[PDB]
Amino acid sequence: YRWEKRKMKQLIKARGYELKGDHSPISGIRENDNSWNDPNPNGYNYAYIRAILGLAEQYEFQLETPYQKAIVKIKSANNCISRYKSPLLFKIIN
RNA sequence: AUUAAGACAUUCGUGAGUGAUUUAUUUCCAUGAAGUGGCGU
Repeated sequence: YRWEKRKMKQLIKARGYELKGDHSPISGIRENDNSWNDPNPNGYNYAYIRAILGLAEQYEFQLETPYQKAIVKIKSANNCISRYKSPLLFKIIN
């Protein structure tokens, strides 16, 4: 799986919107795979990876063109999942 | 003219006197002002 952030950036670049960044979106794990296009045979497998560690409402992408930014809104695609508490609990004792 | 004639079962008289619709009863039980970060790789 590749996180939805990768395809969010790719879709926005597919339109006449250019995003701020010196490095291309990261693909895979290797040290330098900053690529904009999927490998070759077919597109990567994508999923909403960041949901399992806490559901958000908006994704802000902050276009390079100043004083304007792109907002991606997350909705449950049928009103079933409105929130999700993070499943990790941090504890501080002594 | 005949064991007959006359004669209101009537007068007076408060359904009234005493009496608390009162006693007992928790508008209470359950419920996180919470959830999430995003981009600048």
